[PDB]
Amino acid sequence: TRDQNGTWEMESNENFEGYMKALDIDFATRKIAVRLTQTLVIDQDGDNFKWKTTSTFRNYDVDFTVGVEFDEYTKSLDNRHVKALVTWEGDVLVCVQKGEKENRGWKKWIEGDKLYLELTCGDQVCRQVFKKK
Amino acid sequence: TRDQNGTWEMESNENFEGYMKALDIDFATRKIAVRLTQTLVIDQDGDNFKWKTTSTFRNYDVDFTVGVEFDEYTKSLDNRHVKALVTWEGDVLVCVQKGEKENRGWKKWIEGDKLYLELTCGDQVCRQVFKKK
Repeated sequence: TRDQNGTWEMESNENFEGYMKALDIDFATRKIAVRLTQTLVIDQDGDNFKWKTTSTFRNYDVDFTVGVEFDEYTKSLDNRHVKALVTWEGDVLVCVQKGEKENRGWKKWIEGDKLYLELTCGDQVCRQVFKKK
Repeated sequence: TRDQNGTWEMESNENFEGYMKALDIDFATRKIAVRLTQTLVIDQDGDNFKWKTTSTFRNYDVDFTVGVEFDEYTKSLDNRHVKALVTWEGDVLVCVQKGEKENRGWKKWIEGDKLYLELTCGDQVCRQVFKKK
């Protein structure tokens, strides 16, 4: 069949590394790229193709219980070992990440259909907002 | 509410760059990371949290018609300008990507519920397989 319509989920990817090196794609970005899974969404009508690609990366699972300190290795970020404590302040879930970096942590809470997350390291603050699907 | 169960899709991400630099995450990987969208899937039962994170990147749309050569800029790969021609060989969709790199192209076809894709540059071959969702 010539019909390639649909949603296609990558299951295998062999020698992506050598193909990328042959294209002179720099080392640091090859290192990340070979970790990705791709999903392809093909819209085919006759000899007209349109298709969208999305590269995805599954980060680490983190599970914990509020009030019980745990060890965390922040792979896929800076890869340091921190001692994380998670508590409630009212509605606000607060985590202190004891380790080399001072003032390292985050705060998480709901307002409406929005989830707010502020991540802090040193003097630096990163603010993220998510919508509920 | 303390109930943070659900699927949450990132809509905003501010000063991710400075937070990452404060964590001494190297330049090349910050450059990619600030392009990602995150989806969080939270499973909360009482004071027990489990959550999965997935970082995604939307690649470029490519649309073309078989038999009509077109210009392609391969952003999010090597960012070169190629002249791409797409033809059918039997069931097999064949693309030749005329440009600086010799023997640059790919071949795409269906066998079963699998989509096969081979990408070639120079002497190097990359083979990918997708399953139909």
